[PDB]
Amino acid sequence: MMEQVCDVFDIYAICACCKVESKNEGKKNEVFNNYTFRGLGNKGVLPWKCISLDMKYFRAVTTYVNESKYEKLKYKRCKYLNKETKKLQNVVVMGRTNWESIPKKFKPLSNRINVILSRTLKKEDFDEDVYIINKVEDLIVLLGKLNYYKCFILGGSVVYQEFLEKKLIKKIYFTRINSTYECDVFFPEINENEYQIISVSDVYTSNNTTLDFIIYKKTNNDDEEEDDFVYFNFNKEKEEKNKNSIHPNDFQIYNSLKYKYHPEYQYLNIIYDIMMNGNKQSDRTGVGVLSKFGYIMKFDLSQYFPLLTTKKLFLRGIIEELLWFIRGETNGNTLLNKNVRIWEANGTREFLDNRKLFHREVNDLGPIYGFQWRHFGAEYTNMYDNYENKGVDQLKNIINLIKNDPTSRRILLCAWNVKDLDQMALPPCHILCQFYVFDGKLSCIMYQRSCDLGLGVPFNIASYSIFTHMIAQVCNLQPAQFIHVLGNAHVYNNHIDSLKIQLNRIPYPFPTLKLNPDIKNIEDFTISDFTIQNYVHHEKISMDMAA
Amino acid sequence: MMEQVCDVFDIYAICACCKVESKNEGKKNEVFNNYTFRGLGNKGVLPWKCISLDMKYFRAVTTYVNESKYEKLKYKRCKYLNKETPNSKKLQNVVVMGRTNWESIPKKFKPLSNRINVILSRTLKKEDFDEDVYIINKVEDLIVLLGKLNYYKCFILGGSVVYQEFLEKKLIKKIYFTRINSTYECDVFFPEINENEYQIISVSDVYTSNNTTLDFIIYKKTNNKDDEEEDDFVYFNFNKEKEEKNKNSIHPNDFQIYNSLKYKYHPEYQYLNIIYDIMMNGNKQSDRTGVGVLSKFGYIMKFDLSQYFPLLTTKKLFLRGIIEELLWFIRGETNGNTLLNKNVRIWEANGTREFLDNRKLFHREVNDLGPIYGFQWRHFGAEYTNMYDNYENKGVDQLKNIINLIKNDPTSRRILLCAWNVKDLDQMALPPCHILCQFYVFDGKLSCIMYQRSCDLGLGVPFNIASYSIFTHMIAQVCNLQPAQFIHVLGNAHVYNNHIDSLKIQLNRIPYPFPTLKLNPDIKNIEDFTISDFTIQNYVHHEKISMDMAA
Ligand SMILES: NC(=O)c1ccc[n+]([C@@H]2O[C@H](COP(=O)([O-])OP(=O)(O)OC[C@H]3O[C@@H](n4cnc5c(N)ncnc54)[C@H](OP(=O)(O)O)[C@@H]3O)[C@@H](O)[C@H]2O)c1
Ligand SMILES: CCc1nc(N)nc(N)c1-c1ccc(OCCCOc2ccc(-c3c(N)nc(N)nc3CC)cc2)cc1
Ligand SMILES: CCc1nc(N)nc(N)c1-c1ccc(OCCCOc2ccc(-c3c(N)nc(N)nc3CC)cc2)cc1
Ligand SMILES: O=c1ccn([C@H]2C[C@H](O)[C@@H](COP(=O)(O)O)O2)c(=O)[nH]1
Ligand SMILES: O=c1ccn([C@H]2C[C@H](O)[C@@H](COP(=O)(O)O)O2)c(=O)[nH]1
Repeated sequence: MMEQVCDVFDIYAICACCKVESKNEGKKNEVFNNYTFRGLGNKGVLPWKCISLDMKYFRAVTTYVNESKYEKLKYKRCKYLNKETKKLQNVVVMGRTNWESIPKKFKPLSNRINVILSRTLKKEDFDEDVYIINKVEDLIVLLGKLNYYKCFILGGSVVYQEFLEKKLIKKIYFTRINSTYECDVFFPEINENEYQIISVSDVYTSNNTTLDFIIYKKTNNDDEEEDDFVYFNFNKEKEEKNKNSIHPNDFQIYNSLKYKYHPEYQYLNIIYDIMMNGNKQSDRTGVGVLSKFGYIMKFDLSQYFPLLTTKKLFLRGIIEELLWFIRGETNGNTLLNKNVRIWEANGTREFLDNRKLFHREVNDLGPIYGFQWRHFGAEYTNMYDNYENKGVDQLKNIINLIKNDPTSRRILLCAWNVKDLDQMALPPCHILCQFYVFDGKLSCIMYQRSCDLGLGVPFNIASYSIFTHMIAQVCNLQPAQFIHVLGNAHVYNNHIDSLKIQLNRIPYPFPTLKLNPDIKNIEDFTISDFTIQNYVHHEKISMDMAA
Repeated sequence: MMEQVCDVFDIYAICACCKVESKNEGKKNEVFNNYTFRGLGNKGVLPWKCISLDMKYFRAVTTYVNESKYEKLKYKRCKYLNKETPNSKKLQNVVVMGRTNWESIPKKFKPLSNRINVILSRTLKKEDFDEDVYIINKVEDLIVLLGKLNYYKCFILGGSVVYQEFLEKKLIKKIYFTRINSTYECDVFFPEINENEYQIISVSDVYTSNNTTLDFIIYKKTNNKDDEEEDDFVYFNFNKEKEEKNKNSIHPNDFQIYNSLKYKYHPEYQYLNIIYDIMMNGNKQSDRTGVGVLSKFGYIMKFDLSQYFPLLTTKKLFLRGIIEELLWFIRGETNGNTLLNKNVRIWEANGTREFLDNRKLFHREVNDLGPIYGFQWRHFGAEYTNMYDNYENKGVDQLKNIINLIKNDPTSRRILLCAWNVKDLDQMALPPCHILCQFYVFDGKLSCIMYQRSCDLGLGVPFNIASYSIFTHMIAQVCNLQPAQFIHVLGNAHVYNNHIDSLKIQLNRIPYPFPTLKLNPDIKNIEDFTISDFTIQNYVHHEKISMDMAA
């Protein structure tokens, strides 16, 4: 309860950490944690040539002040010391090595009170307007004397260490750089009982890496139109709905976070919203769900590939599926021969016979995505027929309107062929997608009529994200937004335990997708023209706990 | 005058006002304004038996206190008067109501629980009463009782007269004004509010209570004469544009009444804010028609049909054409003349020789619109020939199928009605904008999503909202369910360059509470509806706007 230094004098640490080159630590079964991000420097410079968005973030935090909050901080600080009574600046503190690695033309740091820690070096040795100190104790005395907003520790491996050892840091402002480099200095392992994440930013691309910004907080061990809001909330109900079956104690960490801006939260929050406010319902499968109806998610494919990080996911299978679609295939055996089993259960003798498809060969799935994308309208015979120049080739159509009529509002691909639903092994979930083109950029809306949140939505996001990059590249456009519209959104009763676990995981920065740039026609991609870079993830989860 | 009277003592009016029956006019050609809502009382009661949500609200606005904001208010109060006024353990609000008003309440609920009650009169005095209650005699005598009392905020309940005067004399800071959207006979009316003194700053959601709609609004007195994580917020915003892009074509000063309002909770703002987003941040693009648009991609609107019918009130819309279009669609029709011989011109331009010829449909008769929505709803996949052919029992009767699925398998996720038939697209006059709707059922209630590939926000979307909101009602009734939500998903969402000026006007108007839709309850099959089975009640609206202001 009694006041600790770091509160009084508002001491904070700010770092940028990349991932560190290790050989023989097989990228095949790499385990990932908070400590994955820990690279501060190499040979006395930064690990990376120039990540300009961290530079800009860094200057923004370390130079920002609120004059109208200064009086409060002064009272709070004078009242601590049994005392009383140009522009306000922040103080910044750094070690000697750090300072010696910054070029003359940038020191002393503009618009900030610079302070060096150093046993050896001394003040007669500096031309510059800078404070020298030789014990952390001396910084306290100094902050006592100066007029300043906030104090920031800009590091040094060693400086971070001891300010963290002595609990002097009230918050860490940590940039996770999602890229690997050669490093010789490292950020201390953070004690998860002393510091815990309270905030996560949006994910960005700068200079060919993704990255985000998190905040650790130290763990405890007119003002009038505010009544007008209360008045409007007068119809604030009894309590919640699933406050009986689902406990908000089950999401301790999910809820501990103040700012949850990482876009993986457009998925996670929908999950939480169905758990807390789902409608309880039977379904075709019998298993049962909580459902709601009608959501939209948006992913900026210019900044990142939205491969969920709160559990593991592999893409081989869904790319093959995507290429099978494009090829116009309806033969289930093609996929089983590549050890992809996404459609295995929909093409068994027993399954087909439940659909009343008695005269259908095993693994002949009928007029499904592939067939509708390349031959909408044609009469389906069997999966081995030659269907060339039969039906409407929707796919070639929309590649031509994107290239030649980009302002068209009719660039749609539709799998929901009312006349063939009954002949499909089963009716398509991804009803359709619509394209939009502006300024050499392609965005894509995909409407999903039925959305298994636990297990299928994650893959589906990835699936139509990749498909958007493919279309954009064969049309000489850049991808912009994949937009995911969800109709019947539901969580299956057997996913609830895995999903309670998943929503208490904190996201990592997303990876990026690279396609072989040489592929100029939608029909010419192969599995090897696709690479996933910098996929950092939590543990695989078994969405169902029986198997 | 160094701090204002009403400011210091926190004087607030709270009222509820219904509409009033004029005698012999014509109600589908009447003008509306803020004044449309005046009716206070009749024969010394409420004009309405009981409106329960306005009671809940009225008590919570008068009973609600915040102990911890009091210091700042006590401080600035005693400071004004030049004095220093421990008491009733819980702090309480003053309520200030004239005799007529006091005398027309029942004494079972008197005085008003958890409120310092006051009264005005010259017929009564302290002695023939409780010590609890107070009474004054003039206006200026009130200010006096307040400063010599512990109270949070003071609320004029008044009466015609009490409101009438307090408001002459500039002693009201804010009016909490429930607009009750029905009509009743009234003797006693709330006064015309001067606009140069008071302006609306906040408008609530729209609700249904005891078979009427209503919203709560707030007028404000116009000027005449852990902050830990507030920074954390500022640091998360480090990468923002210092500029709106279409601020060179479309200026925020062109939106002064839209941006004035603090809380804009009325459901119509879901449409108006989309328009705003487009005008400020949209993308300059050309299109097929050659007018050019500002466009964006992907939005959701949601409308609670259980609480209101969402017919836009910031401009005038009519519904006969779009209902006859709905009925034409349900019947399977593709003949354009059926609508022209009822003077519905919705599909006229698309059935011209000229237009059909431009679609390369040279062997199609005028007004044969091809295999459009109707045909696909009732005969999806059949061979189209001409608008007079007989299609009984050909194609898939999607409309029939979804009705059976809602009734007999309501938890299906395959209840969809699709009009985008890839095989027939080029045979259609034009391809459908309303790609599909999907249906969802829970606890005896039906909701509908509709996906729209192309959305003309200025002219089309308003009719589209209403059109599928009716349809959702129609399907719900013939499957013995209650409408819940209509959800409208927009794809290519565009504002036509010629509509910019008109929308600027429109976005600067303040919604009225929404009307309601009534269907004849005998109708139990989707084929049996006729025009006469649909009644719009209590449509209050601004004046018509020609969106094209060329003619
Ligand atoms: N990416 C990032 O956010 C980030 C942040 C910081 C640093 N870095 C990198 O890491 C490198 C330096 O790492 P480092 O930890 O070896 O250098 P450092 O911690 O910046 O500075 C070490 C020096 O500061 C002094 N010092 C530390 N604690 C002290 C105390 N209690 N009293 C007096 N003096 C004290 C000592 O000065 P004497 O030598 O004079 O005793 C010591 O040599 C840099 O060149 C840079 O590339 C990166
Ligand atoms: C921007 C790097 C960074 N990001 C974050 N988030 N936290 C930090 N503590 C740091 C950090 C700050 C200083 C530091 O000193 C080691 C020296 C190598 O780092 C440099 C050197 C020069 C510059 C530089 C530059 N390249 N260009 C300009 N204009 N100004 C500056 C100085 C602010 C930036 C960092 C190391 C890390
Ligand atoms: C609650 C109605 C209302 N709403 C709003 N928004 N503003 C107002 N000024 C008023 C209001 C207007 C005039 C008025 O004057 C007397 C005529 C009202 O007659 C009443 C009022 C309340 C009740 C009543 C009731 N029926 N039930 C309870 N529990 N408590 C009460 C006392 C408020 C019965 C009759 C009282 C309140
Ligand atoms: O890519 C897919 C494919 C299938 N499903 C799910 C949704 C439903 O749980 C089930 C299909 O159920 P029906 O909607 O066909 O009833 O499969 C997905 O979520 N994503
Ligand atoms: O019910 C309708 C019908 C049409 N449109 C508009 C959208 C476009 O402005 C135009 C159709 O143009 P294309 O998108 O087909 O080019 O009509 C609507 O908004 N609602």
